[PDB]
This record gives sequence, structure tokens and C-alpha cells, in this order.
Amino acid sequence: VIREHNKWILKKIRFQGNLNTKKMLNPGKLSEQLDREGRKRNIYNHQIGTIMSSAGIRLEKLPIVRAQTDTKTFHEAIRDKIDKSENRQNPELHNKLLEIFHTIAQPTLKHTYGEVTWEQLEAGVNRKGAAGFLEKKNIGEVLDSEKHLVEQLVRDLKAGRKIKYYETAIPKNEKRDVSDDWQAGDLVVEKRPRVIQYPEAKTRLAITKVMYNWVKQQPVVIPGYEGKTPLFNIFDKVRKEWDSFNEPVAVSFDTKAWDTQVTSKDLQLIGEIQKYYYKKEWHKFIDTITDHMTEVPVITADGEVYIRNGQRGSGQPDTSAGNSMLNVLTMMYAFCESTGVPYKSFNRVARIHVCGDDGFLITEKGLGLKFANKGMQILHEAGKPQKITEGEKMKVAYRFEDIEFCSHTPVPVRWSDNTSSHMAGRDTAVILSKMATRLDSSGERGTTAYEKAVAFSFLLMYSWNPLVRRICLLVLSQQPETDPSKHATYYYKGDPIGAYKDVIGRNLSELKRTGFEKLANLNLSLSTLGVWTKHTSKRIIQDCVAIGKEEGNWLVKPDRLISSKTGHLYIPDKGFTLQGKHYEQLQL
Ligand SMILES: Nc1nc2c(ncn2[C@@H]2O[C@H](COP(=O)(O)OP(=O)(O)OP(=O)(O)O)[C@@H](O)[C@H]2O)c(=O)[nH]1
Repeated sequence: VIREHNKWILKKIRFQGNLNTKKMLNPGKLSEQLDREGRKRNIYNHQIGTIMSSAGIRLEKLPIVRAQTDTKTFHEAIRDKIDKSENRQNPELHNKLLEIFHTIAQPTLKHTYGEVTWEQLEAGVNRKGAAGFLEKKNIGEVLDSEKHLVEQLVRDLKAGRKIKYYETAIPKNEKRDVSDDWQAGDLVVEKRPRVIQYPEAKTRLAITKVMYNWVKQQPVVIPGYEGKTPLFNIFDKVRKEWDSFNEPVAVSFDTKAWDTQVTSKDLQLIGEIQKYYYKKEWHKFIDTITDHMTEVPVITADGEVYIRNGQRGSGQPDTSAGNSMLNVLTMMYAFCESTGVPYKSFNRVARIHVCGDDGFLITEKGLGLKFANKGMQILHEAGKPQKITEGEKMKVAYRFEDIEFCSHTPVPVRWSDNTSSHMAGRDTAVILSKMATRLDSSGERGTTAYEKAVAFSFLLMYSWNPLVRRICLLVLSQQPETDPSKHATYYYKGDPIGAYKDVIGRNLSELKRTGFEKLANLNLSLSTLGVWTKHTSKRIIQDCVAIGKEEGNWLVKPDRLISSKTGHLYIPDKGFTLQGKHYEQLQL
């Protein structure tokens, strides 16, 4: 019981309290917070957050917390992962790994790679790209002015000269999924930070500029490199391979802290593979740069300095390519050595998919489990320790939907024309989490021109999720005469629904059904964690109907269920899908 002149505060609570105070009342949390600089910004996306709160969705219950950027733990991070000797690896590992590479190399491109125009390096670049402990300017600023300094770096490197190489190590500030944790007792309030180790935004532009093709894997030369592959159509092509086996089994790759496991010889092996695709003139640039990465001096954000014995530095330009190639080769290596299947014969009995250290392969039940069992040991001595599990063997999948990749598994979808396909699935709880806390930082206070680009982006990815799909449609119904933001993953031109068709291949309205028992599972956590109420679904459905009832062409009617209830369809006008300020150019 609180005093009257104090109840006014209550008009502002928007979430249950988390203080867990025991002798002092803790009414609730407010919708806003305080900037690291004192300002008062929002926690979630307004439009989206509001719609979700309409139904019994409790934003405060979404498995999402921030990472601890404090130095105390930031150091505990370095000490717990990066502080390690290099993994002992069997002798011929790198010879036999190189051997496997040659069985997959394309002679057509051998020694054909060269430098690139500032005009393509500049394409899609994240300008606000870090600076480096001893560097004043960031990417963009370097691009604006010191563009010349970068050209001599390239020269000094091509000539294999002196270069004071070093990396800055800072804890990555970001919100992290804690779904698993909360699903079990551990109600963590925040999670350990990832240490980003990176070159100096000059040395970055220098390396990237000449090695654009390998790094940006334009001609994709890495077996099963799913890196430039949009996520919303990968399982369809993977379903193909699955269906091409008699008793298919999928085995996932689970290296514990990949980056932390790359050896010097691993880095050298990629150096070689790199020299295979680059013209002889650049081979010294590669040797010089590779030589430095074998032992890097690292300056932490607070001043400390450690001499890392070259593992991988997340901020290095060659992380995606390097890690991927190195991953496939090592997995291919392990597989063959476990089954006996000749290196050269891999593609005869197996199909592989890799994205960094993330990936899996598909083979017959026989070979597959022989690999999962003998792979633990073989990989371990190869220097890529697999996460220890109760099963004692690599994670095997006997069902297609049980295939996990890039934090997603295949969700079955039934189209109106009685055909099927699979989309990228994930626990709803998490989709909703990321959809509510993704705030774009084109710094801006965010529009409704950004929340639309986000909803559109989540539409392409999760149309198979009714709840999520409808939330998007509602957001997209707002302010029709205001184009979407380009600061989201994808954005659209013309009609959103028209655009959906553009990349998905089918129209939203043609989406007739979602695997019952798959969707069912992906919604289980929503209750365990009490994220929604037994009326949310109903409510969101009503929210939609309301809008699409009256005669007119409403973009909320592309949802079959809503359509049948309002009796109206939605006739799309053309639309086109596009990326925004990009990471790795997806080839849509
Ligand atoms: N196939 C595919 N995978 C992608 C794509 N974009 C990101 N991924 C992967 O998907 C995983 C999950 O990413 P998300 O949680 O959606 O996005 P995020 O930006 O990495 O995460 P937060 O910003 O912290 O919310 C990532 O770890 C990447 O491996 C894409 O276009 N295609």
C-alpha cells in the first residue's frame, strides 16, 4: 500500500518488475531507459512492441539480455578463451588437408585473382567500421581522406615490407539470446561478452582491397559455403540432397570456440590456398600478411597487451572465407578418415554445407554414424575439439526437420497448389525477441519507416510463423505513403507483398499450411517462459480482421485465415526485394 501522492508513478509501469526486492515494493519497470551518456531511449521497437503488448505478450519475458561490456568480466573472457597454447595437431594433417583442397580446386581460376577498384571495395561497406587502438580515423573517414595512405600499405605489403601489425580487442556490445538458459532454471540477467579482435581500418581496407575476391568469396570457391546464401531458401536446396539418399542422416559440426582453435599452420594452409587463386604478383602480399597473423600483438580496450599465438581474430577480413575453407577441409578430412572414403570420392557419398565454423554434412546412415563416432577423436587430434556431449558422439539427425544450421531448422510448408517446400525455422520466442529488441542504430530514434523494413525483413524469413507473420502484416499496414528504411536486413520497393513474391517465388496468400508438429514444437517455449497468453493468437487475429474487414484491398488479407474471416483477398501490385547496409552481399 503506497501513499496517494505517489500512485501517479504507477500510470507509467509497462512491465513487471525485475528488482526482486524483498522488503520494499517494486511496482514495475518503465518503457524507457537511460543512455550510457544520460539520454533516455527506448528499450524495444515501439510499433512492434505495442502490437505485441496488445495480445498478452509480455516483452519482459522474452529470452533476451545484454552482454557485459564491463572490463572485469571482459578480461575473464580473454583469460577463459583466448589465453591458450596452440592445439597439438597430427603431422601430415596440413599436407593431407592441402591434398583435399586440390581435389576441389578450380583451375579455371588458378592464379587469376587480383586487386580491386575502390569502386567495388566501397560497395556496401560499413563506414562506422572500428578504428583501432592506435588509429585516429575509422573506415569512411579513412576512405574520405587517408585513401592514399591505404595505397602505400598495399605497396609496402606487396613488396613484403615492414608493417607494425596489431589488433585491438574490445568486448562486443550486443543483446544475446538466453532462451536455453531461461528454459532451465538459470534466469541469467546478462551474458559474458565476446572478444572482438581486429586490424586497424587501414590495414583492413588494404587487405580487403586486394583480396576482395577470396575474402568476399565472390566466385564462391569453397565447397558448400552457404555464406552469401539468403536463409529463406537454403533448406529447399538442402532438402534436395536429403531426398537423394536411401537412408539419410545429417551430422553437425560443433567445434568448441573455433577461432580459439586455429593454429599457425592452419593459417599457413589458407595462405597457400590463397596463393593458388591469386596471381603470382600478390603471393608476397599474402605471405607477408599471413606471417604476421601467426603471432599478433593485441591491445585490449583498457590498455593491457598480450601476444596472441595466432588463433583467428573475428575482425580479420579473412574470417568468413578462411574459417569456412578451413572448416570444410577439416570436416571432409575427418569424415574420410572415419569412414575410409577416399578424399577424391567425398562428393560421391556426401554433401556438405559450411558457414564459418557452423555447418553439417549429409550421408547415408552407415557412413554418417561411423563419422559421428570416430569423428570425435579424429577431429580432436586434428586441433578442432568438438563440444563435449552426453552422447559421446557428434550430433546426428535422422529426420530432415532435425537438421540445425545457422540457428535454424527446416519448417515444412504446404502451398495452395498442393506442393511443399521448407523454410527457415527457429523458436518463436526467439524470433519475437529479436524482432522486438532489434533497434536500428543508423543511430536514429527510428521511424515507422524502419519498423516496416524490419517487419518486411522478418516476413521474408518467417512467413511460416502465423503469429509473427500477422504481426508483420499489421506493422506493414501502417503509414502506406512512407517508404521503408534501408537500415534493416532487407527492404522493399513497390508492394511488400509483391516483393515477397519476388524472392520467395510464391505469393504470401498461397501459403496454405505449416507443418503442424514442427510449428507446434517451435511454439512450446512461448508457454514455458510465459511469453504469451492463451488469447494472444486470437487477439492478433482480431487485430488483423478489424483492419481488413471493410471493402478495400488490404495487405493483411494475404494471410489466408484473415482473408477467409473478412471474406476479402489481397491483390498485390508489383514489388521488389533488396538488401540494406550489408555484411556479406547475399546473391538474391
Ligand atoms: N543463410 C543465412 N544465414 C544468415 C543470414 N544472415 C545471418 N545468418 C546467420 O543467422 C544466424 C542468426 O542471426 P540472427 O539472430 O538472425 O541475426 P544477428 O544480427 O546475427 O543477431 P542479433 O543482431 O544479435 O539479433 C547468424 O549467426 C548467422 O550465422 C543470411 O542472409 N542467410
